[PDB]
Amino acid sequence: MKKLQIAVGIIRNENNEIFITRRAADAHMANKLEFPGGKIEMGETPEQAVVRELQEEVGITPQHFSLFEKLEYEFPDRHITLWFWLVERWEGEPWGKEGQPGEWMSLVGLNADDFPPANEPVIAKLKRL
Repeated sequence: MKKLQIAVGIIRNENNEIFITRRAADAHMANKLEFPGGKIEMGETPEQAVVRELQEEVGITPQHFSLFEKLEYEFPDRHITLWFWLVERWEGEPWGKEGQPGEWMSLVGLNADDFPPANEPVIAKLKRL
């Protein structure tokens, strides 16, 4: 029964590829991916937090960005909150997670198919991404 809030940031440039995250060398059946993230307790707002996590993570420069749509979840007795701010383009290796590598996937518009069930509120929008 505690409040948990993370802070992730996805990147997308080159042509239409994102720096997402997938099963490095594990997973059981089918492929599964998710969104980066780390923590949102060092910022005071939904921007000060990531905005500063911009250079305080990987250190890109022309990583223009904006807010797409943050979702909200709730467990049988817990509180799962997360944010979804997609960027547009940068010059350098982007950041996001820490124990997760991540990779530049080039498809067209990620959908809920490759996105494991649990992020329907935002993935639904990324469907036409």
